Amino acid sequence: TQQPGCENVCYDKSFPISHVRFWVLQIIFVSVPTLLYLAHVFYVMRKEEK
Amino acid sequence: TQQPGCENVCYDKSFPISHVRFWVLQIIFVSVPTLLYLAHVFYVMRKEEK
Repeated sequence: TQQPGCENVCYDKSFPISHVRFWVLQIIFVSVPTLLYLAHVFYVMRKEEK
Repeated sequence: TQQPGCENVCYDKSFPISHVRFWVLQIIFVSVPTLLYLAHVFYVMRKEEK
């Protein structure tokens, strides 16, 4: 279209969220429980040590 | 504006009627009564002749 301002609004309507950023959000959310468990068991071991 | 289709619609809103065409309409409308009178008196003279 020759309408200025149509590209990105159509792009934005096409792509609410970019796939790479969405997958980054997915992997970071999946990784969080593992990091929580690792830190928690590490603190448990340190407290058990004393 | 970068909006395509804005020129002529703004031009059209600006110029409902072009001045040259409007004056042509004015002068032709003014001239019509004179031509009517000339033809009418000419026909009157021709009928009077016979």
